[PDB]
Amino acid sequence: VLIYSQMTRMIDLLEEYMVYRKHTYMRLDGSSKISERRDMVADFQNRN
DNA sequence: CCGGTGCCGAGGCCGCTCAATTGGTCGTAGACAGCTCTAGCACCGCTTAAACGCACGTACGCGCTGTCCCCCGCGTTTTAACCGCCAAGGGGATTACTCCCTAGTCTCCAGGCACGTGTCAGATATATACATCCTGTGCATGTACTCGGGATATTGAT
Repeated sequence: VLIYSQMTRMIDLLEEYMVYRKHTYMRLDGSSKISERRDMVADFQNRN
């Protein structure tokens, strides 16, 4: 599943919840650097 | 004719999205702690010898203390050149970029002068007798301050 949101505040609350429950949490927002983006995007193919 | 109302244009709100800043971690290497004599050496203990520092009177001037008179300060007035503010033209110091080059590193080399010791001798402290140059005192007089009156500037207003 790919969850899409808009508000960073919302995203943060969602993060808090995804840390409360253990479903893993991988994000790539606009505040993330381009290198971190590229990294996560390489991971999300060829990683499960 | 004027007025309601749609259409368009602008102002206001909110929010990311992205690019620039600054404290935290890794890491390695030359330099602050710290014996180790040593080493000879200043510092301390232990003596006296001489003189300067200190205190007591005591003589003797140089600071505080009281009285008249004008000269400088206080206080007012008007007015004017200057201070302070504002505004516009333009030059030049600023900022950023590429290119050149000599500072910086370190390496190697080596001969000149800092630096210490050893030797010895003459320049300098020191004591005493000699004596004369400088210093306090006293006193004549003249260069210079002061007052008064006539030159030559030296500013301001027509």
